[PDB]
Amino acid sequence: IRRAATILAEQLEAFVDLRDVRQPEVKEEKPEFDPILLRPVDDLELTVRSANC
DNA sequence: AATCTATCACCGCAAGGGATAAATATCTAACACCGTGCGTGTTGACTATTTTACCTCTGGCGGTGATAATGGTTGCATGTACTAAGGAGGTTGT
Repeated sequence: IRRAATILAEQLEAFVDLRDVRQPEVKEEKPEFDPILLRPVDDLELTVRSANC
């Protein structure tokens, strides 16, 4: 039975021990000079399976 | 807006669960080779791409028939409830 009653048993920690959970936003909107960043992987001199994935 | 005692309880702080990431081992996939066969190339003969010419399709549309035929079709607007208007004409009045 326990998993079949868990959305009623594990609904109790819900009211105490009161630390919680969440995710962010992290990027910027792109792009300008100097062209040190304005380059594809072509500029790196690296292998082919890397260049596929 | 500071103070705290005295709530109902979170912290006070022991235990232990899952997790994930390391190492291993398996999987697959990316590739480089090879071989196939197709769409790599010019040339050449074919036959029917197009044009024009000719001989002779399809379909443009104009034209109108005569033994005689010589009183026709057409069905349901609507049945109710109102009442405002015009139409009638005789006459007893203006």
